[PDB]
Parts: sequence; structure tokens; C-alpha cells
Amino acid sequence: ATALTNLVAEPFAKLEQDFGGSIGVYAMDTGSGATVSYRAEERFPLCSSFKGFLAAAVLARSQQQAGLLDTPIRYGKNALVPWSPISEKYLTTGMTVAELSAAAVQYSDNAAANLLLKELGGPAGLTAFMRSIGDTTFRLDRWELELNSAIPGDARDTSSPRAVTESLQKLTLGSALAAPQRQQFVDWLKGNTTGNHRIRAAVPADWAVGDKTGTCGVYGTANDYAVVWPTGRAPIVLAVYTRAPNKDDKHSEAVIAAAARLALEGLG
Ligand SMILES: *C(=O)N1C[C@H](NOS(=O)(=O)O)CC[C@H]1C#N
Repeated sequence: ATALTNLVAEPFAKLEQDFGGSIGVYAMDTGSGATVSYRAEERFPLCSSFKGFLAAAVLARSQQQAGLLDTPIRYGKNALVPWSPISEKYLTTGMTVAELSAAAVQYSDNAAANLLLKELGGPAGLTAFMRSIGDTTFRLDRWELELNSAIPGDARDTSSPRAVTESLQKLTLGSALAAPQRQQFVDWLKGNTTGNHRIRAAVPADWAVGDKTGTCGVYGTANDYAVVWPTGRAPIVLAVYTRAPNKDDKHSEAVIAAAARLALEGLG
């Protein structure tokens, strides 16, 4: 007999009703193949969470372009947009592609993301990379900060929790990238500074976590995806996305952490 997905799903329904919006979850146990799924194929805005996949796309390019990560990008003052706390420090020198990638992943630096998008051929270039690994759901259409608008019913700049989780697994644990690039992606995710109150909050402190967050700032729209390495066990890959119908509906980190906990506890 197969899983009773109604019983798996029930607690997510209760959680999203108090939240006043929709919660989307996909979790994959790479040990057993067990999954947890709730609204996992619905679209949610990516917000800043696209930046993890952007760094993966840069790493893929570096396999064809030797030394790409070492390349200085010497940007002007009009690169600087709000929530660019790392790139704003280095206007007088520029930053390397590697530094920009780390900043985009770990501080969610907006200018760094825009500069890296320009290097990859814009939002279309990132989307094309995702298509190359079999992700047909992901789409990035716009740049920072317009991509954060999160308008209900807008398909631009969205993916699904399932697609995010599947692509994350391919890139961090599968061999979609060469081993050095794969480990670099993992290390950038592990050094994230913005995720302590989201999936990380549901995970025992002695287990390694790599994640990337997103917070659109409107429409109760925020998210996190992660790889979790339980000690002596196969890793877990998961994504938690939220949205809500009114522009002034609050996002909630606690709701993301709670959904992450329900997903993690429900596996296998
Ligand atoms: C991305 O969604 N961002 C970047 C900045 N940080 O938030 S995050 O949750 O760490 O990604 C502020 C919110 C928004 C923008 N712009």
C-alpha cells in the first residue's frame, strides 16, 4: 500500500489557515526516496531564492570558461540598489565573480545578483541553465528589484517547491556539476547568513545545513530551500514557499520553520 497523503498533508492545511495564505512544501529523503508533498507543484514567487540557482549557473559556466570565478567585475555606482550590503563596500575596487556569488547566496546581495545575471545573459540565461538540467518549471523573467513584486496570478519569476527541491538535489548531491563546482555550491549554501530562523530553526544544531532564503516584502511571500545532512545518514533536500492574497498580508519566518519541521518529521 502507498502513503495516505491526506494524513501527511493535514497539518500543513491547519498551518496555512492560521497564516492566512498558501504554503507549498516538498521534501526528499535521499536515503529511502521518501517524500513529503503539499501544494508542491503550485507556483510561488522565487523572490531572492533564485540567487542560489544563479550561483550554480555561474559554476556551470566556469566549467567551460577557465578562471571565470577569478574574473573581476568593476562596477559603477548605478549597480548599487537597496539590499546590496556587500557590493556597496567594494565600489572603489570591484569584486570577483566568486565574491559576488558568495554575496548573492549568503547575504542575498541584490546588486551582486544583477551583475551576475548580466554575466549569464540576463534572467533568460539563468532560465536556460535551469532548462539544461531538466527543470521545466523555473522561470526568471525580471531583475532586482522588480522580480519581488509577487503579484497574485503573475507567473513571472516563479517556480514550484518540487522543482526547486529536484533542481537543488541535482546540483548539490547529484553530478549535474563537476565535483569541485558541486562542493563550492554546497559551501556557499552552508555559509548562508540569512536563514537562521527558517529551515535551520527546525534542524538539530549538530547537523549541517545549506540554504537560500527569499523574502519578497509583500503578499505574505517568503521562502527557504535547503540541504540537510543528518549525521551518518543520507541527506534531505527540501523547499518551503509561502504566499498570500493581500499585499499587506505578513510573511512569517515561524510559519516556514514550522512547515519545515512538519516536513522533516514526516519523512519515511
Ligand atoms: C530577496 O528576496 N530579498 C533580498 C533582501 N534579503 O532577504 S532574504 O530573505 O535574505 O533573501 C531583502 C528582501 C528582498 C529584496 N529585495
